[PDB]
Amino acid sequence: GSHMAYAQFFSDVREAEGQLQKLQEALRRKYSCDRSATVTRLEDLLQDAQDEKEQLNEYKGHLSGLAKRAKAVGSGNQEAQEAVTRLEAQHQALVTLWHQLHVDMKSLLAWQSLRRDVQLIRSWSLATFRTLKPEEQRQALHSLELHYQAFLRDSQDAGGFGPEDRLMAEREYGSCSHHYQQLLQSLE
Repeated sequence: GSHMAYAQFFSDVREAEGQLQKLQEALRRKYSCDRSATVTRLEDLLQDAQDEKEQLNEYKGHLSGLAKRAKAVGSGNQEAQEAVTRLEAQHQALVTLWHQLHVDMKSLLAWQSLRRDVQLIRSWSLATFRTLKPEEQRQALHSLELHYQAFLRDSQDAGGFGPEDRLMAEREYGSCSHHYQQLLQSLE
């Protein structure tokens, strides 16, 4: 009887369907962040979130195994593949969610770090500026240029961040680059 094998195939699917639903709750729980998230936390959570993408990448190779089984059930294989299809769609949805939370965190990281760079340079005094070595000056600038570009990049798809927020970044960025230039012109 191919009925028991057929029914088992659906028990296995119903299992995979529920594991992915449980994984959806895990991500939203851990990786739902706001603008108060510290830098080191966002950096850790981002690292922590890779263990769950390792998971999502595994499912891909399992559903490919289920698709192989779906065809081989014989009696009622049409409705079976229809179930694997419904899984690959559930999986894709979950991959989509991951990337959204990943980018949402990557943007907050880039954002909070951009403020730090601004803080540093706008606090600089002409007196203070003579003290720093040229390598140290350029690198402080290298950070600003880097995280501004990162915020411009990672904030496109992210939530909470729109075109308005990227302007304020350009203003804060332009405000630094001008302050920095004043200090150089001041040296000599």
